[PDB]
Amino acid sequence: NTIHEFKKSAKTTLIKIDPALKIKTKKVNTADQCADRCTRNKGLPFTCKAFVFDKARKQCLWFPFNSMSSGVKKEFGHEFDLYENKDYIRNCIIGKGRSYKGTVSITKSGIKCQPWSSMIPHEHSFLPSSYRGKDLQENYCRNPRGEEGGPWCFTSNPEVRYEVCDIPQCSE
Amino acid sequence: NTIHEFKKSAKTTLIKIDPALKIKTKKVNTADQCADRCTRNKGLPFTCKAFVFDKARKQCLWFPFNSMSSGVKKEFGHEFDLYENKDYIRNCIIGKGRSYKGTVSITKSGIKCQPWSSMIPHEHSFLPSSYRGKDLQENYCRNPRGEEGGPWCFTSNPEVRYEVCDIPQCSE
Repeated sequence: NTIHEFKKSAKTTLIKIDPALKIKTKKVNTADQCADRCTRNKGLPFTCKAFVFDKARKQCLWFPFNSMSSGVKKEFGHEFDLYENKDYIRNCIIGKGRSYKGTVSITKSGIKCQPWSSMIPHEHSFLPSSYRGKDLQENYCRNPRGEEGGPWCFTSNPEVRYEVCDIPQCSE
Repeated sequence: NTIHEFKKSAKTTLIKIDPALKIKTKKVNTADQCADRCTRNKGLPFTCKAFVFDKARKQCLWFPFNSMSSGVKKEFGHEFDLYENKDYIRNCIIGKGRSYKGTVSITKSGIKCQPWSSMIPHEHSFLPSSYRGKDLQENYCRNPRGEEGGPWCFTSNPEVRYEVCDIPQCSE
C-alpha cells in the first residue's frame, strides 16, 4: 500500500544542516511500513513530508521536510532510499519551469515519457550526470535548459522524438 | 489499485461546454479500471487530469481537465463519481490560501484532521452550506474565512480543537 504515492529516489537520504528540524525513527520489516505510517502521519510530532528507508538496518527515517527543504541536503548511500510525499513537491510551474521537480511523465498528447538515462527509442545528450541538479531522473518531464515551452521529455513513441508536457502555471 | 491517489467527489461530474477538448469514454466493470487507465494514461490522446465513473452505465469518462479547468462546470448525479488527479490540483498556497483545494488532512503537529461534517470530537459551525465554494469536504485543511494562519482544521485529538496545517507557499 501507499508506497506508490511517493516519489522514490534510489540510493539517497537527507542531512539536516539545521539542528533544529525534528526527526523520528524506528526499525521495521519493509519500507511499506515506513510509507504506511507516513501517509497516515500516525505517531509523528510533525507532518511527514518524506521518509528514508535504511535497508541495511531496516529502519525508517520520517522527516518534516524533503529534498527541497532548506537546511537540508541530499547525499548518496547504497543502503538508502528516499521517498518524498507528493503533496509537498510543487506540482505547478512558475513561468518556464526550470525548477519543476514534480513527477508528471506524460506529453500533452498523452505519450509516456522516455527515461532520461535511456537512449531508446531516442538517442540524446541529456544525462543527469551532465545535468546535475536539474533532476533528470526516471522519465519525469523536465526543462533542464529553462527554454520557452517549459517542461518536456523524450517520448517513448519512436515517431515522436520529444514533446512538451501539460503542466499548469501556479498563477492559475 | 490507484483510485486512492484521486481526490473523489461523490455524486459529481463535469460538463465540457467547449468542443475544443475531447472526452474519451468506455463501458467498464469497476471504477478502478478507470483509475488505472487514467494513472497509466494508457490509450489516451491527452493528459488524464480527472475521470468520472458512471455507476449506472458502468463506463469511464476520462477528461484532459478538471473542475478547476476554465471551460467546464460540475453537477450533481446520483450515478456519478468525480476523481480528480492530484497532480493537477495545485498543492501550494498563495498568501492565506483562501482557495486551497488540496487534500492535505494533517496538522502541523501531525494530528489527523476531523471531518468538517462531523461535530465530534469538536462541535462547530463550519458547514459546507455556510461556506459553499470553500470546498469543506472530507477532512481537508482549509481556510474558509481567508484568515491569517492559512489552512487549518479541527483535529481528531479531543484535547486539541483545531490547528493550522503546514502547507507550502507557491513562492518558496
